[PDB]
Amino acid sequence: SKVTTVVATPGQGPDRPQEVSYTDTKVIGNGSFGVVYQAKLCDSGELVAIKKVLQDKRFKNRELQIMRKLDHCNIVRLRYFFYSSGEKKDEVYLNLVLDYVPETVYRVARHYSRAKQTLPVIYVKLYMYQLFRSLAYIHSFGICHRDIKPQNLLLDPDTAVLKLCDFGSAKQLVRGEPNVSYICSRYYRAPELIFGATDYTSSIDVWSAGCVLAELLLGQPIFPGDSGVDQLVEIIKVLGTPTREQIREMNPNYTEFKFPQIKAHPWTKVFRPRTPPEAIALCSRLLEYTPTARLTPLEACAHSFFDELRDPNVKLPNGRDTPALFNFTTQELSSNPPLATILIPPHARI
Amino acid sequence: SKVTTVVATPGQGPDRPQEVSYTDTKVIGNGSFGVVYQAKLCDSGELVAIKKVLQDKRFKNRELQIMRKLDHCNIVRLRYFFYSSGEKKDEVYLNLVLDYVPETVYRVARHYSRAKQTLPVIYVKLYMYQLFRSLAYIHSFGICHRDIKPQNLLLDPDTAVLKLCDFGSAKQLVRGEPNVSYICSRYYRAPELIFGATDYTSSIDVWSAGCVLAELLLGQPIFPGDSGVDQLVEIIKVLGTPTREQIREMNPNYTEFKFPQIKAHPWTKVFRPRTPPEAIALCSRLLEYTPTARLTPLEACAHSFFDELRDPNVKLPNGRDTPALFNFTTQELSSNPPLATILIPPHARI
Ligand SMILES: COCCCNC(=O)c1nc(-c2ccc(S(=O)(=O)N3CCN(C)CC3)cc2)cnc1N
Ligand SMILES: COCCCNC(=O)c1nc(-c2ccc(S(=O)(=O)N3CCN(C)CC3)cc2)cnc1N
Repeated sequence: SKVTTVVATPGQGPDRPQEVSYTDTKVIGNGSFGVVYQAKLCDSGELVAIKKVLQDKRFKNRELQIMRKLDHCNIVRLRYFFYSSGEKKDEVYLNLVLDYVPETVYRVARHYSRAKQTLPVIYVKLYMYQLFRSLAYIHSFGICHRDIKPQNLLLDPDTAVLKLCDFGSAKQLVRGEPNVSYICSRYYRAPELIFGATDYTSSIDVWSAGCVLAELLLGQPIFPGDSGVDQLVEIIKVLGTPTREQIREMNPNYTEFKFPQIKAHPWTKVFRPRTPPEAIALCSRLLEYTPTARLTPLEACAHSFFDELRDPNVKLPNGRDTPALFNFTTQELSSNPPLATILIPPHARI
Repeated sequence: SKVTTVVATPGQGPDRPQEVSYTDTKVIGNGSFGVVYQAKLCDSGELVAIKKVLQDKRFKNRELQIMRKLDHCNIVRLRYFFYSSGEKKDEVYLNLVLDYVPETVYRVARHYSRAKQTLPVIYVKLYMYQLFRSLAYIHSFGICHRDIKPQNLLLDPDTAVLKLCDFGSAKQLVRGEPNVSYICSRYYRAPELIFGATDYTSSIDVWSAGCVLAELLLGQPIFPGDSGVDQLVEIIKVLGTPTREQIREMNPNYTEFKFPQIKAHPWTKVFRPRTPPEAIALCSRLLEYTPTARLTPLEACAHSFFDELRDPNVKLPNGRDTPALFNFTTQELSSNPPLATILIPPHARI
């Protein structure tokens, strides 16, 4: 087959380029970003994904700058990066060589939906916990993903490992600095975003994660609608009408606009009867109008819902051991170091 | 089988309630604020749609107040309205008895898309002209639809009559007064809305109409995306990067955030080679960054693209005559009375 050799800089460590050779190049994605390819490294045989984006000469790429700073088991690793000329002549392309993760939460949730089944609760705990770990990590550097949704949550079906991807919308949120409100995908957008707030915090990712949890429990999105107004009606139907105080906490320019007075629906009636109460309690605490009232990713990791993961006897349906879940760093725990008493169970240290 | 008799007030004219009897009640829609039913009038056999929404004593219904003021051949008519109940007591329901129009532009566009075909250009002219006439009409009263999309454009396949529906998002836009930016459905939202502008005009409906025209020509939406950012990238890919002046016209709180410098793409390369040049020129003039640079609905009606409709020999593929197209009122022409020289062809008014 066709072998491509490049002089690629490693993602982490010293800026010491290396000759990287790859083959079996197939397109696996095409979006607003650019093209995502799958390729096989000639040396190891290891599979990788290559994200190709057109680079302006104007400034450095924000996604690369973010990717270069990250190293977490629940985040797709930037292995290398290199420049090329691909489709258009006289223009540069930045190529991000990333870890290849075979499946998405989106496709898996879709399989179960189609078969009129729900994803077993063990997987809901494994996938959600791992998402909150990745969130605790990026948030500790002040970085907000801004596009949390099932399509951006990659899975290894054999190892039950989840890895966060797509750092195209990611930004370091600095207090007092304004940010675009038009980020985030329909169904997963926090009410502050729907209200066009430019002063939002990293708690927008928490709302999105909460929407993902409720969807895995229901078998469909919790807040659907093709307009902000329809989405808001669906939110109000569950959470009840937001107070004048709750509106101020999201966007204070929408306080004088009247809303339909709907009663605060009991969260227990939202989900099927078999739904564990700790799962319902977790949604309740993540899907809050007041951005500050939402659990943090690290607090979410420590929630009762994830206790089965901390059991020393927990195993995968395939018999294998659970992936890494307790290897927390000082950085990862920085928001609340005492939480490590809950997070790291006695059997963990080895 | 079941016959329902009500004392309904007629939509237009004197407040003279009448006994209205209807049967064969089936649900035809379930949306944001309630249910849409189809029913047969016992005393004509004529089909109607009944929109059932929960009413608050706090305020009069905005949709009802808008509906009562309207009478146009290209707008679904409010025949009657009455009050009743449907849920667990104390709750009052407003019922809007409307004209029943059998098909939607959405379903029809979908048929052609599935058959790998495009809707014949004669229908693109007939449907788009009629939409602009309905827009010229509502806009003449200062009323903005705010949710223009294929699902809200009803059709009679035999008569080629298009009728605008859904006045749930409709509002009278008063200059200086702020309005919610979270109205309008994904794909059809004007860039000012994506940028969270609360100072938008009725030209948002023109952008939406332009998106509908381009979609009927392409066989798919012109600006897709699940996020505002993705939609904006698709807009920039066609229109080129908006200038700081153009950004100011939309939302002057986003003039500081820098955009990807993409060249102004030629509109001719957007559509298939067969596409009429006047259709391309029309999209170009409707899909403009600067809200004031967009054609008005009445100016759009008078565009070269619609000339075939003004031909005295024009007929339907089924042999029938074209529906009413030239019966303009003083109200309808009020924005620019001289346009009637183009709009009313010599053969009309002989
Ligand atoms: C997925 O979202 C794209 C955003 C950036 N992509 C990634 O970070 C990334 N994506 C993938 C990835 C791309 C496509 C899929 S998929 O749609 O499930 N898919 C299964 C395998 N097929 C052969 C191709 C089709 C599954 C994973 C793999 N490694 C990555 N490193
Ligand atoms: C659909 O628009 C939503 C806004 C409220 N609806 C209306 O005002 C309204 N809708 C309809 C209408 C509703 C649904 C359809 S449909 O989905 O194409 N449909 C075709 C006939 N089927 C038997 C049922 C299914 C076709 C027309 C008719 N008259 C109306 N007056």
